Amino acid sequence: AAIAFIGLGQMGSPMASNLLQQGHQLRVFDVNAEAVRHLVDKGATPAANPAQAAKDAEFIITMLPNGDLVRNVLFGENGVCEGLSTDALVIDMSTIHPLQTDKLIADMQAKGFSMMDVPVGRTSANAITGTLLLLAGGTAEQVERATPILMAMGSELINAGGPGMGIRVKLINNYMSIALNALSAEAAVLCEALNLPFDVAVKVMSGTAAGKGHFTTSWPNKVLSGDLSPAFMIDLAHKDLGIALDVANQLHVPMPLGAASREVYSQARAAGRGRQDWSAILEQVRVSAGMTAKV
Amino acid sequence: AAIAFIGLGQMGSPMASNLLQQGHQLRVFDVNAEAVRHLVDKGATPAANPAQAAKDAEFIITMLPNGDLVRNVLFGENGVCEGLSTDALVIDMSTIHPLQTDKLIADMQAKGFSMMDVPVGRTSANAITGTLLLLAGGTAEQVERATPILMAMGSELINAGGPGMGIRVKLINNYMSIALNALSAEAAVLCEALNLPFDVAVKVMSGTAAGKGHFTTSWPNKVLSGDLSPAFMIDLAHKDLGIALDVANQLHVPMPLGAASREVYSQARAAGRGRQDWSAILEQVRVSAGMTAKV
Amino acid sequence: AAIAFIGLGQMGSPMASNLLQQGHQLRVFDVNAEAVRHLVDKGATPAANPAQAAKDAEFIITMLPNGDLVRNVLFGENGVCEGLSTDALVIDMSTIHPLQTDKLIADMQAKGFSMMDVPVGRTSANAITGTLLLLAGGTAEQVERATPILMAMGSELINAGGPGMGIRVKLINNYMSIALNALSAEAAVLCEALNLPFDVAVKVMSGTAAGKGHFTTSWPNKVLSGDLSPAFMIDLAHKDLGIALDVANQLHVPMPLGAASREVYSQARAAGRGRQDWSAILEQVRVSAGMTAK
Amino acid sequence: AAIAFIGLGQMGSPMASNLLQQGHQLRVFDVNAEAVRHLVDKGATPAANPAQAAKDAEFIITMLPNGDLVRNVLFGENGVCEGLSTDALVIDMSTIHPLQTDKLIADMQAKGFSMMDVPVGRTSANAITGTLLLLAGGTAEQVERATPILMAMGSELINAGGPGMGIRVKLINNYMSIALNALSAEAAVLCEALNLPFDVAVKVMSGTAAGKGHFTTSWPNKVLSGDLSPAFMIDLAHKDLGIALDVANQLHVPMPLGAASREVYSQARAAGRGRQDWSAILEQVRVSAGMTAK
Ligand SMILES: NC(=O)c1ccc[n+]([C@@H]2O[C@H](COP(=O)([O-])OP(=O)(O)OC[C@H]3O[C@@H](n4cnc5c(N)ncnc54)[C@H](O)[C@@H]3O)[C@@H](O)[C@H]2O)c1
Ligand SMILES: NC(=O)c1ccc[n+]([C@@H]2O[C@H](COP(=O)([O-])OP(=O)(O)OC[C@H]3O[C@@H](n4cnc5c(N)ncnc54)[C@H](O)[C@@H]3O)[C@@H](O)[C@H]2O)c1
Ligand SMILES: NC(=O)c1ccc[n+]([C@@H]2O[C@H](COP(=O)([O-])OP(=O)(O)OC[C@H]3O[C@@H](n4cnc5c(N)ncnc54)[C@H](O)[C@@H]3O)[C@@H](O)[C@H]2O)c1
Ligand SMILES: NC(=O)c1ccc[n+]([C@@H]2O[C@H](COP(=O)([O-])OP(=O)(O)OC[C@H]3O[C@@H](n4cnc5c(N)ncnc54)[C@H](O)[C@@H]3O)[C@@H](O)[C@H]2O)c1
Repeated sequence: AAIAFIGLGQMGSPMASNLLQQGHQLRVFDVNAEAVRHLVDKGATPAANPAQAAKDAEFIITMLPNGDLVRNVLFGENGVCEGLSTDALVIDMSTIHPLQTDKLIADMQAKGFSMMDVPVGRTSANAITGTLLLLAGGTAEQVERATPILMAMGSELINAGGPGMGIRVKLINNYMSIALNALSAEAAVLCEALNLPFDVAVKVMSGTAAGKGHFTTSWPNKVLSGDLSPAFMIDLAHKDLGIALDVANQLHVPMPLGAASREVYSQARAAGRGRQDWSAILEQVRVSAGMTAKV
Repeated sequence: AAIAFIGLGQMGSPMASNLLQQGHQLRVFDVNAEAVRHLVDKGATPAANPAQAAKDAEFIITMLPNGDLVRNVLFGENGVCEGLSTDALVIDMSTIHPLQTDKLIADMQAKGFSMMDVPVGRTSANAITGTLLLLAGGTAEQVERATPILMAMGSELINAGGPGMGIRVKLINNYMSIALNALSAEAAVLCEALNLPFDVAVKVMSGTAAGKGHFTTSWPNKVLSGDLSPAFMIDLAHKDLGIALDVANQLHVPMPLGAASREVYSQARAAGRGRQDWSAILEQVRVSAGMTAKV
Repeated sequence: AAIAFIGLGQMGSPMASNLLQQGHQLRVFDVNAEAVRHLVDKGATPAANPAQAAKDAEFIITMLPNGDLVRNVLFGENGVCEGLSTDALVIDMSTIHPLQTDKLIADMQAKGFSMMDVPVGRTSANAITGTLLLLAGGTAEQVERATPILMAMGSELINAGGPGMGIRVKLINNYMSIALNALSAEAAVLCEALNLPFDVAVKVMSGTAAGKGHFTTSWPNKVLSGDLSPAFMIDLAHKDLGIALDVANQLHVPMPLGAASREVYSQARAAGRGRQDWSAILEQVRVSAGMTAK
Repeated sequence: AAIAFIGLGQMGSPMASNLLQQGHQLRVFDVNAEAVRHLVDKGATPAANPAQAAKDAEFIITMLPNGDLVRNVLFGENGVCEGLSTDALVIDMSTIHPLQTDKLIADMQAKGFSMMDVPVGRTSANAITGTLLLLAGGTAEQVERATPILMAMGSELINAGGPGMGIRVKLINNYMSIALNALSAEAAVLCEALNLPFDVAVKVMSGTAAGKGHFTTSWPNKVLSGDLSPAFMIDLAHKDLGIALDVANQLHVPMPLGAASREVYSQARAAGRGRQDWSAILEQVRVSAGMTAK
C-alpha cells in the first residue's frame, strides 16, 4: 500500500522500517532531516512537509510526542489535510490525551476525513522487532481496513471497540500498571523490613487477589453480580490494613498508597458498608465519582 | 489427638467442628457460652476458662480477634499457661500484629512452652468445608508435628519457613490484596467515566503487569536481577500517570492512590532515577525506608 | 499541698521542680532512679513505687509516655489506687488516647476516686520556666480545685469544658499542627524550586488564610453560618491546586498532602459542590464521615 | 491612560469598571458580547477582537481563565501582538501556570514587547470595591510604570521582586490556603466526632502553630536558623499523629491529608531524623525534592 509516515523517532523510525520490509511504499516526513535520510536509505521517499507526504497516500500514520504536535501536523501550515484524499485513512499511533484524540477525530470528520486511534504498548525494542501491542480504536470498518498495515508493526491487535477507545484502554491499562508498581514496592519493602524472604510472599500472593488481581477473582461473583453479601467484610479488611500500617510505621517503611487506601476503607465504613464484601469498594468509588449506585 | 480450641467465632467454630469430624477430642472455650454449647452438641467437652481447656491437651489452638486477646488467653487470669504441659504445642491461627506474635512465642519459650503461628487465608465458607489456606509459621519440627491436625481445617499448607513467618506472609498478602482493591476500583471507575466497557480493559490488563502484577513480570529480569536499564522509563511512567490524573480530575473520578503514586514517581525523578526502568521504584521505596541500595 | 508525682522525664522533672519551688511537699516515683535522685536533691521525698508515693497525698500527678503506663501506674502492682484517699484528686498530664482517658476516669470513679485530664502544650523549655499551656479537662469543681497547683507548672489555663475534653483538645491541636508542618514544607519547597524568596511568600501569606488559617477567616461567615454561597468557588480552588501540582511535578517537588487534597476537592465536585464556597469542604468531610449534612 | 482590557468576567468586569471610574479610556473585548455591552454602557469603547483592543493602548490587561487562553489572546488569530506598540506594557492579571507566564514574557520580549505578571488576591466582592491584593511581578521599572493603573483596581500592592515572581507568589499562597482548607476540615470533623465543641479547639489552636502556622512560629529559630536540636522531636510528632489516625479510623473520620503526613514523618525517621526538631521536616522535603541539604 501507499503510506505516509510522519514522526520518525525512537518508535516511529522502526515502525516505518517494518512497513518498508513488508513491501509498502512510504513517503516520510520528520522535522529532523537526519531521521528522514535514515528512512530514505531503507527505501522511503522523502517529503518536505506533511501535505506532500499525504498526497496519494492510502494510509497516513502519525507517531508524535503529544496531541498539540498531532494537531499541527494534521491542521497546521502544509498539514496532512492539504494533501489528504476523502478515501484515505489517518492512523494516529501517538499516546495523547483521550479528549484531544476525540476532538482531532471530530475535527477531521467535519472536513470529510477519516481518522482512527491506534496507540501501542511495549517498548522501542518491540517496535524494532514488530512485536508491539496494537490497541486499535476506530470503527469496525477502519480496524478491518487497517489490520494488514498494523500487523507489520505489532504481533497482537486488540479491538478496543470504537473511535477513541484505543487511547482510552491504553490509558486505563497504563494507569493501573504504573500505580500498581508503587503499591507492589510498598508490600515488597514491608516484606524485607519483616525479614520474610520475598519468594515466600510471591508464592502465597500468586494464589490470591494480591498476585492475581481482583478484576477476575474477588469481583465477578460479588460486586459485578450485584451481590455485596460478605466473603471478606470491609470491617476486617480495614482492621488488617491498620495492622500493616502500624507495622510499617514502627519499622519506618513509608507506605503512602497503603495509608491512602485505609482512608478509602474508612469512607466506606462511614457510608455504612462495614459488613459488606470488600468488592463493595468498587461501588464506594463509583458513588464518590458522582455515579448512580448499582447495588 | 487431644486438642484445646479457644475462640469459637465465624472461623473458630467451623475449624473446631472439622477437628471433631476427623475424630479428635476437643475441649473448647469461648466467652460466648452459646458458641461452647454448639460445639458440645457436636461432641466437644466444655471448659470454663483457657487453663481448663489446655489441661491434658497436646495441641492448643487460638482463633481470636487481636493480639491483646491472644495474650490475655495465654498469660491472663486462668490463662492457657496455668494448664499447659511442656510437651504440648500452642498454635495461634489468629491474624495479629507480627511483632506481638514474636513476643508471645518468646514469652512462651521463656516459660518452657512451644508456640507457632499458623494464620489462614480464604473465608468462613472455606472454614466450614475445611478448605482454608494454612500459612504455617514455626520451626520445621513444629510444622511437621502440627501438619496432621492442620489438614483437618485446611486443604493447602504453605511452609512459611520459620517462627513468625506465617503471620508475616499473611500480613504481606492481606496488605497487598486489601490496598490493591482500592487501586483496582479507581482504574475501573475511570474506565466507566471514559465510556470504555470494563471487559475490554480487563482483556488488555490480563496480558500486562496491570492484570498479572509486577512481581513475576516487570521485576524479575530488571530490578530483581540488578538491571535498571529502561524497558519503560520512570520519566515516561510519571508523564502517563499525570495524564491519567488530569483526565480523572476533569471527570471528577477521585483517585487518591493514583495521586499518591505520582508523588512517589516524582520523588524517584528527584533522586535521579528518571531514565531508569520503572522497576527501580522498588529501589526508591527501599532507600526511602532507610535500607541500603542494592543497584 | 501534699503531692505525689509519677513520671520524672523531660517534662515531669521540671514540672515537679516548679511545684517544689512554690512550697508543695512532693513524694516522687520514676522507674529511673537517677530522675528520683535529682528531685530528692531539690527537696522531694523519694517513694519506692506509685502506692507509696500516693499515701496521704492530696493531688496525684502522672506524666508518662502512654495510656498503658498510666493504667499500670494507677491500677497495677503497687499502683496509686493502693495508697489513694477518696478525698484526693488524680491529674493525668500525659498525652494519651482520649478513649483510654475516658475509661481511666470511669474506672477510677467506679472505685470512688476522682481523676481529671490536664495535658499540656509547649515544650520542655516551657516546663522548666513554668510557662506550659494547661489544657484542663475535668468537671468545673475539679478545675477550680486543681488550678492553684496547675498554675505552678503553666502560665495559661484553658478550661476545655469537661471530663476528657482536655485530652480531646490536645489531640485536635497536635493533629492539626503536626500535619500542618508537612503541608507547610511542601509550600516552602515549591517556593524554593520556583526561585521565589521565602520572605516574599510569608509576607503575602501573613495577610490571607494561607498564613492566618481558615478557622477564623474563610469559615465563620460561610460554612459555620450555614451559608455556602461562594466567595471562592470549589471549582476555582480545584483548578489552582491542579496548576500547583503540575508545577510541582515538572520541578520534582513531591507534594503528597497537596495531591491528596486535590482528590478531596474532586470528591466535592463529584458531589455537586463545584459552585459552592471553598468552606463547603468542611461539609464534604462531615458527610464523608457519615455525619448529617448541615 | 489608554487601556485595553481583555476578559470581562466575574473579576475582569469590575476591574475594568474601576479603571473607567478613575478616568481612564478603555477599549474592551470579551467573546461574550453581553459582558462588552455592560462596560460600553459605563463608557468603554468596544473592540471586535484583541488586536483592535490593543491598537493605541498604552496598557493591555488580560484577565482570563487559563494560560492557553492568554497565549491565544496575545499570539493567536487577531491577537494583541497584531495591534501592540513596542512602547506599550502588557499586564496579565490571570492566575496561570508560572512557567507559561515566563514563556509568554520571553516570547513577547523576542518580538520587542514588554509584559509583566500582576495576578490578584481576594475575591469578586473586592474586585467590585477596588480592594484587590495586587501581587506585582515585573522589573522595578515595569512595577513603577504600572502602579498608578493598578491602584484603581486594588488597595494593596506587593512588589514580588521580578518578572514571573507575582504569579509565583500567587501560586504559593493559593496552594497553601487551598490545601490547608482540606486539612482544617479533617481536624474540625475529628473534633466533632470526639464531641469537643469547635470553639474550644479554635481558642487553643489560635495560640499555637495549629492556628498561627509554622512559618513564623516553629521554623524561624530552628530549621530556618540551621538549628535542628529538638523542641518537639519528630519521633513524638510521629507518635501523636499515629494516635490521631487511630482515633479517626475508630470513629470513621476519613483523614487522607493526615494519613499522607504520617508517611512523610515516617520517611524522616527512616532518613535518621527521629531525634531532630519537627521543623526538620522542611529539610526532609527539600532533600526529597533533590535539593542540596542545608
Ligand atoms: N518510547 C516508549 O517506550 C513508548 C512505548 C509505547 C508508546 N510510546 C508512545 O510513543 C510516543 C513516543 O514517540 P517516540 O518515542 O518516537 O518519540 P521521539 O521523541 O523519539 O520521536 C518524536 C519524533 O517526532 C518528530 N517531530 C516532532 N514534531 C514534529 C512535527 N511537527 N512534524 C514532524 N515530526 C515531528 C521529532 O523530530 C522526532 O523524530 C508517545 O506518544 C509515547 O507514549 C512510547
Ligand atoms: N472472618 C474472616 O473472613 C477471616 C479470614 C481469615 C482469618 N480471619 C481471622 O480470624 C480471627 C477472628 O476470627 P473470627 O472471624 O472467627 O472472629 P469472630 O469475632 O467471629 O469470633 C471471635 C471469637 O472469639 C471469642 N472471644 C473473644 N475474646 C475471647 C476471650 N478472651 N476468650 C475466649 N474467646 C474469646 C468471641 O466471643 C468470638 O466467638 C481474626 O484473627 C481474623 O483476622 C478471619
Ligand atoms: N516532650 C514533649 O515535648 C512533650 C510536650 C507536651 C506533652 N508531652 C507528653 O508528656 C508525656 C510524658 O512526656 P515526657 O517528655 O516527660 O517523656 P519522657 O519519656 O522523657 O519521660 C517519661 C518518664 O516516665 C518514666 N516511667 C516510665 N514508665 C514508668 C512507670 N511505670 N512508673 C514510673 N515512671 C515511669 C520514665 O523513666 C521517664 O522518666 C507524654 O504523654 C508526652 O506526649 C511531651
Ligand atoms: N473569581 C475569583 O474568585 C478569582 C480570584 C482571584 C483571581 N481570579 C483569576 O481571575 C481570572 C479570570 O477569572 P474570572 O473569575 O473573571 O473568570 P470568568 O470565567 O468569570 O471570566 C473569564 C472571561 O474571559 C472571557 N474569555 C474567554 N476566552 C476569551 C478570549 N479568547 N478572548 C476574550 N475573552 C475571553 C470569558 O467570556 C469571560 O467573560 C482567572 O485566572 C482566575 O484564576 C479569580
